Amino acid sequence: EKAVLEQFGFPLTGTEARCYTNHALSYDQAKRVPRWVLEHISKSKIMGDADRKHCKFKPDPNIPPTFSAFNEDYVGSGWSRGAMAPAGNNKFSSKAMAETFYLSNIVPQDFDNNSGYWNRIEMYCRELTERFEDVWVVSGPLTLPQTRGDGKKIVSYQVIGEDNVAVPSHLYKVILARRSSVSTEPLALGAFVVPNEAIGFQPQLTEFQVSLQDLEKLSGLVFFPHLDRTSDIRNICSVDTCKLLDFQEFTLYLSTRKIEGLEKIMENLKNAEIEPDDYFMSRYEKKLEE
Amino acid sequence: EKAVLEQFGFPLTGTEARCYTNHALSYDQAKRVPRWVLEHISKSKIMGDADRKHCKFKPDPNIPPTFSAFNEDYVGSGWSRGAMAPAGNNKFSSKAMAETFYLSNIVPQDFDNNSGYWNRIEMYCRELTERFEDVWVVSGPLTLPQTRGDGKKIVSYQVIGEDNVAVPSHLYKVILARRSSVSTEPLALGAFVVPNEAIGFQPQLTEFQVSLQDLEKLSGLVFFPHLDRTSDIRNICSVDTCKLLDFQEFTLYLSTRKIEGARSVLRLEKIMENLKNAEIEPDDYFMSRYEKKLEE
DNA sequence: GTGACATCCCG
DNA sequence: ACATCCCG
Ligand SMILES: [Mg+2]
Ligand SMILES: [Mg+2]
Repeated sequence: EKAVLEQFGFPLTGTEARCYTNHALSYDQAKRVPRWVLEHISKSKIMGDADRKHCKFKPDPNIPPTFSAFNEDYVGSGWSRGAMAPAGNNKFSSKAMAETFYLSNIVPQDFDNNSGYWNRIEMYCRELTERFEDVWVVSGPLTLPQTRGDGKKIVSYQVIGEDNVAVPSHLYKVILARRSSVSTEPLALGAFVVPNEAIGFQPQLTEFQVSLQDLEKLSGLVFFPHLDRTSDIRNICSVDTCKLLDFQEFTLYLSTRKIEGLEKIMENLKNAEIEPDDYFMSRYEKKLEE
Repeated sequence: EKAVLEQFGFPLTGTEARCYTNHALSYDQAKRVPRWVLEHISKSKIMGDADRKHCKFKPDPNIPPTFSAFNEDYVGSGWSRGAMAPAGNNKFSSKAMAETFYLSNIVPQDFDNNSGYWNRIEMYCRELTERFEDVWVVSGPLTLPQTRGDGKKIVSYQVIGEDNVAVPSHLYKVILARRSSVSTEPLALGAFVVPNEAIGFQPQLTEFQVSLQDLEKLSGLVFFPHLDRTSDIRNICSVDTCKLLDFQEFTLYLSTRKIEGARSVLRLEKIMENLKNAEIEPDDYFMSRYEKKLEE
């Protein structure tokens, strides 16, 4: 019965997973963006001598150029290029970091968001490695509806470039953290949904928190399926802080990262009512005397 | 490496092929609709004892109810439950028809478009069976962008129901036909995208025709991968008519049908009043079903 | 909640 | 566009 139906094959969705040195993903050929991107983080992965300024954005060679995004779509569009698996999670491997610049990892993102609030969540994930031995993170874009005047719910999103790359309304991140491979403690988990726009330091990460069941219904995905849900799972914002770097800390940490790449860093640093920490002063003198 | 990544598995998109008796589809768990639906038509298949009335729409059992559409999402939505694998194409099997009524084969479709223009395409699909041995149809939904005045391109589609089933702006349909298992005539292929609006009889099917490559880029799909593009493939609107039923033929057909259904003299007496009020010439075939029903 | 089975309407 | 420079 089916040999006749399947004579000329079935339409190909391009849905199959694609693993890389340190991240996997499913690609949406219609939207020219990922559907989901999964990564693993540890204290050792965020340490290394891999440099982001050395990488470059470019289409995933493993993606058929037909349904591939291109830098020509992003540049000048008013939207930035936001990796769903940060380069900063692949300090250990310059290769893994390079694969996170394949445009199959990137979506159109608000500049202030990509560098601001969203960035600070990526930071909060790498922080979880100081308290957890293993941290799994799934990220992806979303195009959610908006009820308006007539009460009709309308999904409305922009598409940029000659290839009409979908610009998402919100971004999501599902953080799964395990204390250790030998601990009896339950797993920490929390879903979050951020709007693709500038967000200040006033809103807390907990405000953008959603339930996993809801994020699955909206994204149409089932996250971490092997994970037993009747088993004991805990809220990551209850076990942990769900605390992002406030303006002071956040501005302090950036300066810590800039000195490695001089006299202007300190000048703008103090102007913003910041007291250079000893951890920053130490790194300052070392780089100052080099 | 992967061992560490996959430790709890990857997220499930639910896009794996789902084969049924006489059709296959890839479901969209987010949009609550199929991405593509692949059916096969033949002379024998459009002929059988299968009757629509016996069937009803219902959520597809194979789909997780979390990502399933429901009749409650459609009823009162202002939209109809339009099937992508038609029931009229599965009249030979009592089960293959019933499976088309799974909401995984359905999209929210304009009432007029579904029983009007879209219908004539599905009729013309079943009409290709006369001129062709085998026919392969791949129909599905679309949410195409629209350019504003300032230059932004925007995808703006509607969502309905508690479960938020997406309402496509357009529907597409790829036709692929073979003359006979015996013959050798190169295959006939055509691709068409139809707005989800009410369409008159004024437009003809060649107007809504787009390239397969174009349809593939817009949909994000590659249709019939095995089919060699280098091979001799024929524009089905050159080897065949690509002719739908005009108003007269179409109005004649429905009138012919509504007779047996009608259960009074007024209705039957009005059916013909519509043809002569619409300037249609009743044919002898209809004069029989009319005069026979008149006796009764 | 849906299988079957009646009833009715429209394009 | 491509090299050199600057944003959050
Ligand atoms: Mg980024
Ligand atoms: Mg229909």
